Amino acid sequence: EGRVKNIVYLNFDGTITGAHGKEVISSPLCEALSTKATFDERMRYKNEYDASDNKIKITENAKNFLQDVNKLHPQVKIVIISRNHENYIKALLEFENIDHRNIIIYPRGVGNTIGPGEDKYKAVVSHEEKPECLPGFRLICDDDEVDGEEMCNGLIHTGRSQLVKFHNEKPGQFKWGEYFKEILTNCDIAVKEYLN
Ligand SMILES: [Mg+2]
Repeated sequence: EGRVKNIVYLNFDGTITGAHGKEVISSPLCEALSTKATFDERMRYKNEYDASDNKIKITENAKNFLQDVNKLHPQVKIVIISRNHENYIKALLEFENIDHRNIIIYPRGVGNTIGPGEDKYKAVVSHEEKPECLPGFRLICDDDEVDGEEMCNGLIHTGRSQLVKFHNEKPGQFKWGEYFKEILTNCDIAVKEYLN
C-alpha cells in the first residue's frame, strides 16, 4: 500500500557526518547513546555532542540537505543505511533539529542480533522488494567506495538501477547542493510540488 518511486540511500558516518564510522563506532559517546531509546534520554547528550570535535557532527550542508529533502516527502523518500546504532543516528538528527519521522533507518543490530545496516547490499535488496517500492530515481551517497558499491550492487540485483546517481566522496566533500539539483532535475512530481 502506497507508492515510493524515488529513494535517497545515505550512509551515515562519514557521509552525513564528518567522520568515518571506524573512528566513531567505538567512541564513548556513540557507545553511551546506543542504549538511549527515548528522545528525553538522548537529548541529555546534546551538550557533550556540541562540545565534541567538529568532525563527528552532522555537517552543515548535510543538515540542510536532509531538511530540504524532508520537505519533498512523500515524492522522495530518505533511507539511512548504517553500521552505527539506531539511537546514535536518531540522537544526532535530533541534536540538529532534523525531523526523522519519515526517514527509514537500517542500522546495526542490538547485541548478538544482526541488524539490516550491517549488510548494505542486503539492506537495499530488501528495501527494493517492499511492495510499495517502484522503479524510478535513485541517489546513493557513501564515503566508503566498497560500501557504496554494495548499495549499488543491491539496486542492480533487483533491476532498480536504470536511473542512479552514485556519489562517493571523502567525508566533508559531498556536494549536497548539487545532489538536491539532481533530485529536482530527475523527479518531475518532486519539482512540481516544490514550486509553490
Ligand atoms: Mg560511512
